[PDB]
Amino acid sequence: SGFRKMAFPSGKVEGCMVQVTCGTTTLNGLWLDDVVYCPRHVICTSEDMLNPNYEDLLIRKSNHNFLVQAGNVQLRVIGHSMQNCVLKLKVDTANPKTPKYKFVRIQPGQTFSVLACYNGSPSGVYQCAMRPNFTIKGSFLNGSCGSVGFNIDYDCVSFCYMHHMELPTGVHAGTDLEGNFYGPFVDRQTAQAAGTDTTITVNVLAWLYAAVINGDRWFLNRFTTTLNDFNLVAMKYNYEPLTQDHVDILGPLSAQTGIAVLDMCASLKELLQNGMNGRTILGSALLEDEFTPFDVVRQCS
Amino acid sequence: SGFRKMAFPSGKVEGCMVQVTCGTTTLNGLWLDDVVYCPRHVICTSEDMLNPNYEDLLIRKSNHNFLVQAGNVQLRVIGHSMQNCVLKLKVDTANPKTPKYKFVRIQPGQTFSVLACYNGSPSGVYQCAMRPNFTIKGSFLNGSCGSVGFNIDYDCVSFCYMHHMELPTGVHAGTDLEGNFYGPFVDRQTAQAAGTDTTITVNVLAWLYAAVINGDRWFLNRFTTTLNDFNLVAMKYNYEPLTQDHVDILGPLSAQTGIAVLDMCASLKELLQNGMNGRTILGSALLEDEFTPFDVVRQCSGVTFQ
Ligand SMILES: CC(=O)CCn1nc(Br)c(Br)n1
Ligand SMILES: [Cl-]
Ligand code: NA
Repeated sequence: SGFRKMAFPSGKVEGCMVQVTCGTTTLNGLWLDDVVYCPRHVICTSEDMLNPNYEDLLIRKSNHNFLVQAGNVQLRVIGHSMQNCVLKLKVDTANPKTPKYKFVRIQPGQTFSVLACYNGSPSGVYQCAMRPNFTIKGSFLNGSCGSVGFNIDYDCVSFCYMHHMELPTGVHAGTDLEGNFYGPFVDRQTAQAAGTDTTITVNVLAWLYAAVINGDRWFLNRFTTTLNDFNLVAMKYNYEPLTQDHVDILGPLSAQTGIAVLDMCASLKELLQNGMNGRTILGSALLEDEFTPFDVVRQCS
Repeated sequence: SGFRKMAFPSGKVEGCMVQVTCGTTTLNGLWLDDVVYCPRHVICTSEDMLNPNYEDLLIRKSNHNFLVQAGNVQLRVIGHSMQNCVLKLKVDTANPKTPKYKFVRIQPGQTFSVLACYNGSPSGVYQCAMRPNFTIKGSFLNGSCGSVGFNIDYDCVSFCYMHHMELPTGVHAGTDLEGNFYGPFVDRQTAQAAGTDTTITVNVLAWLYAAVINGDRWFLNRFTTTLNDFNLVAMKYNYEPLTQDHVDILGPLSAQTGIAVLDMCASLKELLQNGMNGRTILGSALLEDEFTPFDVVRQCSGVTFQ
């Protein structure tokens, strides 16, 4: 029993973190096989921030302009290329600690673990979710660029996020490991702003199912709802639309608990209307939206 | 910017987790140098657990009754003995992945990372506090016994917790790595209950400082207070007493933010007496008490553990 925001064990990623230095700029790189991946803005100078021409900046660099340090050891860079917003440095050593891995681009609502790193050394691990507005609510200080987000399903590490920047509201933006940004953001210091964020409805419902599995029923009610009436209500609270995909995804949790998905939607509608009236659900006084249906089944059962 | 509940990187501990089987019971062990540590209740049938005589039960086991697997390699157990509530299995090979480590016993209010494991395989990591009532609010399913809690200082892993049991309220009880229980619990299937818990005041204050550092300031006010006045309020709200050592420990955060501790206590007093009035602090509608002052400084300073 219990229910915690749980990260994946970080060891397989720890063995891949390196330091990348270019000029006066140092950030983190991810070393897999004989390639080190890092944000391409490592090659920017203080004059390049607003409108960098990365192709022009990169053609001026030699392999030996990139200093890559793995623990106490310099790696030799023997080649470089840019893919979208990530730099791929070929090095003359395959990482002996390379796990089974893949690169996966995730959708809003998906969760993943973040290994926060500074100067190529891991600092901490925490759990995040891709918000509907394509930002993440992380904990990142200067020097954290190049820290990565990942899942570990069955000893295979799926890398899904690399950290590039902090937006003025204090939330964070980055790319997949093919260097494509999540959301409308760009690696320039021109004014950009996240969209208004919304609550991840399918995740709140999953977490309510978690509460029932762990023995709490106080928030249920005798009512049901149509899917369309639910969405009409929930969007007035800045909740994401719930789709038939989401209803299908919640099938397993509905079968385990005996509570139909649209009945749980009626409970959520009432909670939005009433608040919690001094009670808690799984130890929270707010509705939690950073647990996916998959997360709940893996942690509970 | 940002503030998250954050665990230490778990890699150094993952390389120490093994699977320990005795009879029909499989659980987790911690493999350090040439010894595997695990809960002594691994040797009990469900009959035994009602009223175990552990010395008696262990007499009948040979080394070969202890099946230990490190990944896909079996380890050869060559000796066995108990220390308090932990079983120590001497094996024929030192763990080549043994980190620099120490066994430490933590105080209530202190935090640590838990590496939750099943069948010797790490499955998740999360951050816990030792509660005033000596339980932890963990997340554990059957098979998680022997999972461990730890902190990292430099390159040194300080092991402080080994999981033994779940209490009826769904919270968790365990030992230090020398087998001494945290709290008034015994490793036996008998009636046991968590005592009434209290809130860790110094940690709430730490978290309010974290909030201010992150720009969440609506709860600040013009007032200050005294230790004696505040502690009367804390007692009334089932908060732990604030001592002078607590105030000293928060000294750095007081100097950095410009909010004296008793200045911040006046904020906390008003929050206790009046609630949050529909507002949140660092995204929470509850007052969070599982970040220590050290946690807040570290996360707001980027300390690392390569
Ligand atoms: C010093 C910083 O703020 C980080 C460097 N950086 N360059 C770009 Br272009 C971006 Br986005 N971030
Ligand atoms: Cl996805
Ligand atoms: Na004040």
